[PDB]
Amino acid sequence: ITENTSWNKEFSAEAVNGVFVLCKSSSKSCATNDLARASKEYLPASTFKIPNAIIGLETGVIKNEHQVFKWDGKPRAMKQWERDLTLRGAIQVSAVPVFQQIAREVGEVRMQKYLKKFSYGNQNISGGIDKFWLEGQLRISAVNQVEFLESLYLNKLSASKENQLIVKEALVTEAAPEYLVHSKTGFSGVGTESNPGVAWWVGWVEKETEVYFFAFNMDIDNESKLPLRKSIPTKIMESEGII
Amino acid sequence: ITENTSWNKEFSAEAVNGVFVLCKSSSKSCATNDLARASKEYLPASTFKIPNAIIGLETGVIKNEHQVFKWDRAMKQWERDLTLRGAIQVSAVPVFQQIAREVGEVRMQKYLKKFSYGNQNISGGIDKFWLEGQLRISAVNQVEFLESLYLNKLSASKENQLIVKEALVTEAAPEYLVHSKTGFSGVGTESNPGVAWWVGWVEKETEVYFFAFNMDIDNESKLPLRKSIPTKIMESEGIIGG
Ligand code: AUC
Ligand code: AUC
Ligand code: AUC
Ligand code: AUC
Repeated sequence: ITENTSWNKEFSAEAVNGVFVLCKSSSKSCATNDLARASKEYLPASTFKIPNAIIGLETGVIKNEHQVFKWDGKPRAMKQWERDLTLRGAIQVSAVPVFQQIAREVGEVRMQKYLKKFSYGNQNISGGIDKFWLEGQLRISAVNQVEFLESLYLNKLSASKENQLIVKEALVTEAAPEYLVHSKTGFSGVGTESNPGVAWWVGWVEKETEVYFFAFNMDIDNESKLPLRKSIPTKIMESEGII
Repeated sequence: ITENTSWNKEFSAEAVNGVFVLCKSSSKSCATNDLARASKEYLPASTFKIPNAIIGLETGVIKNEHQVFKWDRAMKQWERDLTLRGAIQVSAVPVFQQIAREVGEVRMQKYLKKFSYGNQNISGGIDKFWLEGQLRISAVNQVEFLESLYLNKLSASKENQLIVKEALVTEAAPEYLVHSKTGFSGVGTESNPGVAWWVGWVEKETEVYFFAFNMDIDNESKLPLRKSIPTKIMESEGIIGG
């Protein structure tokens, strides 16, 4: 891992405390704006839908790629979650309640087992089975997100290749003939000024025959600043020629 | 399958002869502008990249999803390195000719039988039967084949069906996902037109729509109608837009 000092230009303008980790081809060739923060561990928030989806499929909690998660007609925290959702839909709109129920059906024992298998952060799922990723003790770093996503990319997670392929298609966010982005956002809340929340954007880009793995997180105490989780990384990647 | 003749104005407006088949949920609920043309069989041309890629993977000719097809051509297109997805989505004639040759006639025939793929006639040369040979497939049959692929019901590993499906993703939004494939045999004349295709499926919210379009093409300028006619019909049906 190398430090790229020029990438802090993007951070300084908004007064953002954050890290971007960008790896070309594999996780052996990574660069970052902040070496210290690259392996600092933060709540995963909705980025945990990735492992959770794979585990749901692996355990049979989620039947297959075409399972519909039906809305019961009761109030949800976001209006965009108040509807029937596919697995991809639930991931893409970050429908928390769908994955809370998946996590419950998975259960603590199976959840612990798979996070050990995936080497997923501090592997600490205390804080409640339906909230450990958002309010609990689970922490993961940008470096670890890249390692995990690389494994997913190569189908090297301890899960079926079928199930890894399913979750991979659910993560597509940008598609062109020779350009494909898989990605996922995360946002833990605004916390306080003294103890800010965290915002994430993680994933990988396939450009022509090259692949780039990325993970961004930042402290956030103001919800207005949220779009910087995609705009900072995008600006960095565009400056490096990643279309 | 029901006929919806009100769609014909989208074809006549551009002075083209063609067919659109659109199915909500499954191939038991289809509609088309022209029942006769919906079951007529045409050269698959570049829509054959779907079955050819699946068969390539099934036989081991294509190693996996991360295989790179390296260039060792009168198209700039065919002098680039391509992923499997890249090769499916761009012009890559040498790649697919070579895949077909390595598969060979016996295995190719067997898989097209298993897939119920058109007239199943692979005469005309092992590396050209889908483009200038005897192979023909209807718009209805394309929808049935694509529905099978969607459901992982083709006679092929689920893994390989999933690989080829992600390579066909062409549009992505949180609750809108399009898997699609163009086809084109070349510009013909009025008497002897080429064929152009657009086939695939749209996932909108928790619904899926299977579609297949073809048209006779006798003018290079009319090629983009392969997407715009289907798009206009899907707009009118409420699939495109809210
Ligand atoms: N899985 C899951 Au989550 C959030 N926030
Ligand atoms: N495979 C395949 Au083709 C064209 N045109
Ligand atoms: N791409 C592609 Au072909 C042929 N024949
Ligand atoms: N089997 C088989 Au045959 C051809 N051509």
